[PDB]
Amino acid sequence: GPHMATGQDRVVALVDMDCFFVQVEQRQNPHLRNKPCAVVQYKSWKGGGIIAVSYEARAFGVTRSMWADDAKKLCPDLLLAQVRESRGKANLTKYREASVEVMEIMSRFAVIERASIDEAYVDLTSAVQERLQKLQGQPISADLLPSTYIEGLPQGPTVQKEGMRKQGLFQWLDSLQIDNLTSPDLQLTVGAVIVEEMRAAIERETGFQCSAGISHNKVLAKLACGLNKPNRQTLVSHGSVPQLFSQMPIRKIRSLGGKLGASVIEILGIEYMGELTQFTESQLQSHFGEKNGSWLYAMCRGIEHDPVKPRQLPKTIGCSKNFPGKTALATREQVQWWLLQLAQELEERLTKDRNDNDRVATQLVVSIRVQGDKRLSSLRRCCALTRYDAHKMSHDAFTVIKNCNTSGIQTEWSPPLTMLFLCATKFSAS
DNA sequence: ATTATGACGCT
DNA sequence: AGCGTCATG
Ligand SMILES: [Mg+2]
Ligand SMILES: [Mg+2]
Ligand SMILES: [Mg+2]
Repeated sequence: GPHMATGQDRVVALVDMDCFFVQVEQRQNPHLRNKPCAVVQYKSWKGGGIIAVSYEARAFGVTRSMWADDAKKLCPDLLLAQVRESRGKANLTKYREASVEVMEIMSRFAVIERASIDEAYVDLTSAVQERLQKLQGQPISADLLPSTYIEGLPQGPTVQKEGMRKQGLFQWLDSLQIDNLTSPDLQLTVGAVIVEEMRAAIERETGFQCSAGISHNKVLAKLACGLNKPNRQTLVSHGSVPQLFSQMPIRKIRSLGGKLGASVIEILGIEYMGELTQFTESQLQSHFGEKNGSWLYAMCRGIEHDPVKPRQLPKTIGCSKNFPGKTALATREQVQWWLLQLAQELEERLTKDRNDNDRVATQLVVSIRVQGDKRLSSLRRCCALTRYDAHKMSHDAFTVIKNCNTSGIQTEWSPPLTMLFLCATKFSAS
C-alpha cells in the first residue's frame, strides 16, 4: 500500500547517438549524407568488417558484424567509409574526439555518466525541479515535445506515424496534473522537455542526431531509448511498465541478453519480463543469487536503483589487435614489433589524456590470446606503469608474457598469438 | 577471419 | 589480482 516504494524518485535519461561512426563520417564527407552507408575496419578480408550502419542501409538488411562483400550483396549501392589505420592497426581517434564533443555539450545540462563512446546517462532530477519552479504551474505545450513518443499511447476509443505520435502525446498531456510539483508523470514530462533541448543543442553544435529515453532509472531509460530510433525520444512512465513488460522478451533488458537471461528463461520456464512478478524475492535469489535475485524482483516491477555515476571520462585507455587465422604471430620479432606498435598508440593517447584531463595511469594490463583457446583472453597480467614511454611499456609487456612461449627455440613463438591487448588503468590525479 | 574497445562482478 | 560476463562503435 502506502509503504511499497514505486521507484519514481529520479528522472533519468539515456542519450544515444544514432549510427554514431557513420554520422561522424557523414559530417566529414557530405557525399555520404542521406545514403545507405556503413563504416568498415580493414579491407582485404571479405571487404572489411562493418561496425556501423546508416538507417538507409539497415533497410536493406545490412548489419554490424557483417563483411562488406556480403553487405554489398544485400545493398549494391552501399557506400563505405574506412576506419583510419595507424601503425598497422585500426585507429579510432576521430570517433573518440567526436564523442568528447557530444559529452561536453550534454554536461552543460546535467552531470552525465559516459556509458560508452556514444551514449550517456543523465540524472535530470534536479534540473527538473528547477524547471518546474520556473514553470509556475504552467501546462506543458505539445510544441515543447516535437520528437517525443509516449510509450503505450495512444490507447482506447489517421494512418501516419507522426499522427500516431501526436495523438499519444495529446492523450498523455491531457491526463497530466500540472499543479503537483511532486507528480512523477509531470517530472518525467519536464525531463523530456529538457532532453528535447539537449538533443537540439547537440545537433545544432555538432551536426549529430541522437535518440533518447526518459524514465525513472537507467534500465528503463535505455529500453525507452530503443523504442523509437532514429532521431526520436521516448518517455516510459512507471504506469506503462506492466503492459510494456507483458510482451518484452527477457533478453531485451540490459544485463539479461546473455547467459543469465538464458538461465532465467530456462529455470523459470518463462519468456517475458512481466512473468517475473509471480516469483518471490527469495525464489529469485535462490535461483540467481542474492544480488541478481533482488535486482530482478525490483526490475520486473519497473524499479532499479543503480545511480548515474558522475563520470564523463573513460576509466581505462586500451589498444587491442587480433591476428586471426594465418596472421597469428609466430616469431619473437613479430611479437615485439606489434607490442611496440600498440604501445606507441597507447603512449600517444595517454600523453594526450594527461594534458587534457590532469591524471596519470599507474597500471599496465597486458592480455593475449593463444591459437586454439576458445576464450577471448588467454592470459591477463598487470605490471607497473611508471613512465609514458612506448619502448618501456612494450618491453615490460614482453617481460610479462614471455614465459607463455612454449617454443624451445628462443626465436620462435608457439603457440602463435591471435591477440595482443595493452590497457592503461588506475588513474591518479596529477 | 565479425574487431576494438569498455564497464563491472566474482573469488 | 586474474578471470568471466555483458555490451557492441
Ligand atoms: Mg548509438
Ligand atoms: Mg550506444
Ligand atoms: Mg548499436
